[PDB]
Amino acid sequence: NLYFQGAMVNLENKTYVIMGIANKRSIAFGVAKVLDQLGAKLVFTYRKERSRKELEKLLEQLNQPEAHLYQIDVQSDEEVINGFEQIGKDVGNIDGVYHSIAETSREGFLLAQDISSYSLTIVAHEAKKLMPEGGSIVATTYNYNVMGVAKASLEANVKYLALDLGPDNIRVNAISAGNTILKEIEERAPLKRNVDQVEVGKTAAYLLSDLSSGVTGENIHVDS
Amino acid sequence: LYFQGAMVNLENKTYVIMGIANKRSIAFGVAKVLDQLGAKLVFTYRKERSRKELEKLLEQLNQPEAHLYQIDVQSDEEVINGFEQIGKDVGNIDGVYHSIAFANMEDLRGRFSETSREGFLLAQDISSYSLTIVAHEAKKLMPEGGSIVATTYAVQNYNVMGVAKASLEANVKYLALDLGPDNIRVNAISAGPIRGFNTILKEIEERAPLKRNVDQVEVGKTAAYLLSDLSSGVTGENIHVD
Amino acid sequence: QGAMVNLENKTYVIMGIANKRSIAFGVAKVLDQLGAKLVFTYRKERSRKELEKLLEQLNQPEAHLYQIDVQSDEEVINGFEQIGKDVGNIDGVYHSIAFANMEDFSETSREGFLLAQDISSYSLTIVAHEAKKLMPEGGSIVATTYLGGVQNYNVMGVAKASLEANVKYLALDLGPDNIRVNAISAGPIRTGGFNTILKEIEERAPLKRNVDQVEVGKTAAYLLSDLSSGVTGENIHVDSGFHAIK
Amino acid sequence: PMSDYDIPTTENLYFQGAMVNLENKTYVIMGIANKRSIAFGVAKVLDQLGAKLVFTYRKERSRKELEKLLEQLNQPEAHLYQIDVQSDEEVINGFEQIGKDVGNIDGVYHSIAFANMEDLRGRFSETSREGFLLAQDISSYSLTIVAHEAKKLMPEGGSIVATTYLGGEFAVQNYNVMGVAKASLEANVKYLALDLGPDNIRVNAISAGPIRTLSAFNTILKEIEERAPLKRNVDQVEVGKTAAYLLSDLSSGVTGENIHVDSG
Repeated sequence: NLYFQGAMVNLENKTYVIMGIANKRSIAFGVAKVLDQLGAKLVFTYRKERSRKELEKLLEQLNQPEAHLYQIDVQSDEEVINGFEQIGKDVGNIDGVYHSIAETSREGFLLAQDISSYSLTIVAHEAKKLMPEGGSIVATTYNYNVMGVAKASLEANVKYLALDLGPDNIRVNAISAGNTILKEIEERAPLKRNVDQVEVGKTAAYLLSDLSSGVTGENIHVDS
Repeated sequence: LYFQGAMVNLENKTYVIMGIANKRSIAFGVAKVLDQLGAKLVFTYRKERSRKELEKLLEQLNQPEAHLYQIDVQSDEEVINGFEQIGKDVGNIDGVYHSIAFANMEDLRGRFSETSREGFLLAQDISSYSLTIVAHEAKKLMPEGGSIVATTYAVQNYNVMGVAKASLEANVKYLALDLGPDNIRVNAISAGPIRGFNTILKEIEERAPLKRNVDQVEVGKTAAYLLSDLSSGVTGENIHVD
Repeated sequence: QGAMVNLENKTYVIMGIANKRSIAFGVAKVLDQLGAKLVFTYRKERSRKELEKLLEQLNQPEAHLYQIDVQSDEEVINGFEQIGKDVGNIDGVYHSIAFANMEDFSETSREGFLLAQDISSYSLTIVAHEAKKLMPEGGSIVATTYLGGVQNYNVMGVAKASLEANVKYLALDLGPDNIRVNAISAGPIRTGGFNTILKEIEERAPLKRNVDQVEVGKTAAYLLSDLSSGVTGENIHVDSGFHAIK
Repeated sequence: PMSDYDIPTTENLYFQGAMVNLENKTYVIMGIANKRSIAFGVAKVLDQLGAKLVFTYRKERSRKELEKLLEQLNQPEAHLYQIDVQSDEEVINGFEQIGKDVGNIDGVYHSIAFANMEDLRGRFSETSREGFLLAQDISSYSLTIVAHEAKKLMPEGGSIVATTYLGGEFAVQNYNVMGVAKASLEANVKYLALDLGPDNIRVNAISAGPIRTLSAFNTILKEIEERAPLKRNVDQVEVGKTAAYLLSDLSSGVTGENIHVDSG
């Protein structure tokens, strides 16, 4: 009865925005390579206009007919609003967004909440508009530590964004990537980052596709 | 590691699927999904009734050779020998989808009181310990490693099954721990919620009331992700679908 | 290991009184009756006068009032320094923000998001850094959140998650200094369709009712006192068990 | 900008309020074996706060011990019942007799036992069905049977506390199965809280000991070897103090909770 083998994931006629690639070693770059091989149409954002020349180079290792590169510093509203606006005109609606997340002072603390947590709120608020039929949003992470408070804040934000956007048929999820010193020592190996990239890419493919339908508000831990 | 996508399916993989009792069984959504992805499937069952329903359900699948094994998970003998025999017939496997038919838990429940010792231990036996002994015997068939997936699925006063479930979820995380050095991932799937006139109008349209929705295919898809190499860096996790 | 357990000869700074219905006022009555010396903070002159009327129902032989806006690094540092000079070392701080002050800038706005982070979570951090200085022999810091019930985006829900994480990291940080940090999650307090969910939580919660300010005060007394000397980094739900129905 | 003025005191309180007072309360205390028992610390504490105390024991050696420890408490009346929780009839009869002797109680304190067995010596995936289910029966079901009988003595409501002490008994290769029995207990606490809430019976747990957590690893061996001095001594009193909070009106509105009592 069945004459052909089915594919678990296939992203042809799907468009995704991939944010926060800096270099060949970025976790998002491995997500790109994976989504590219699944035949997705990819759009890329970058913070500093001083690194557009690098993304262009990276995009060569990719099978992408036309290159869509946008400068968006997400700390700036106008760049996130305008940025996503352009995307809407250039490539139409999208299917999802991959977002790569980057006693102490008040400013130190609120800045980490801005950079590591609210960034997901504003991305989601603007990208919402290019997802009239539903879509999927993935966020990835890789005296006391405000970094730990910032991450806890984001995890919570994934949860509430999920309930919030659930009615719009928009799923929001997160990936957590990464004598316990032995493990930090390992993570230092080129081979190891390489392995991290493909594994997060594979897991993001699951979350960004219909393969993970019915899955929202979740935080999947990707390790080794 | 080299992804090489496009070729992303379960051709050449073999899984043991437990917990099918009929067309509506959630484990049947899993079976259909894996079947369409190219996997070879081995099925377990406790009751004859369930074996005949399986023989019928295989009609709608694309398994050349049918593989049905009677295993009552409450019997060590039947788990050990069942799995031994699976290895003889089919060789090494890639994973197990662990589940208990919804029928088993409702009949062997109206027997004991929610509060009874016997009731409590029986829920713990079938719902949690079954996974431990299943993993221990299936492990013998996954020498290069593999993937095990356990699913999670009427209260009067005391919800004894709620406790069996929590027990199972912890069982999963500790198996994940114990089995990592053997390259065997262990994960769970649960029903998801967290992890006025228009409602009435919605009901009027369905010609029916709206209740607990768990979609068999949505479970099969997540199961396939968890049983596949897609999820290579994922263990001791609990994924909520709904 | 002695007979009496009460708050005699203990001194606590209480934050978060706006009016007679503030959870913090419930805490104050409880602590007062147990014998503690209370120092009160406020920001607005409104809440300064209000505290003056409310102190007249307690048994403080003295009103200790300090103006401390938690949004100001200067006021927190100087305020706690004055307290130190006026009253000496303290045994703890009750930290909360009055529900009244939460007076509804856009839910999804960057400012909105960060103001909640600033008010609900960071205020604990700086309060703890300055109060630490008055607790050289250790002490107890309690942080309370209130389910203040909601268009689409639960921005305060994020802020709460932040506070809770903050409690735990402070408890880890301040532990060697012998200073305990804990949180209280107060259920809804009856204090018309907005809050017809006091009826939902009620009938659904295990204890089949709502809690009140005084019940929160009882748990705060426990956390501030030596009865909980081995307890830090916790989060106690004073909510008729509603938390458990998940 | 501050204020520091006098308020008249003529209408103030004349006495010292007590945070916890247990004078008209009766508690059943389970789990005392010797002077080092966590439950003996709870006893000391509840006694010093005026509670009427009843004690259950399993072994005879513990009965002798209880008679010796009672002379350190201020209980005009001794009341000792043999109750083995592994037995339905013993739990049912025991609380029956307690009811006949002292009438209604205000709560129960239950030390959670963890049985040592053969399965503790091996890997978790090798755990026998019997070993697994024994851990479940002892460490988790125990709380169900006790709540079931004790609630018969709490018509107007009460408070139930279960305590797990993570000490040397956990320094085994197969702490995993104890982990699973513990996880089962935490959930039992919550589902009992749900079940008994409508009866105004609160159910809570305390976790204590030199081991921080069993979550998912012989870091556990080091936590044991590196115990603080007098670790069980401080825990005895600090658990007792927390138990007093949970067993009394001081913790009203609080149910389904697990409070971690760790002085580190």
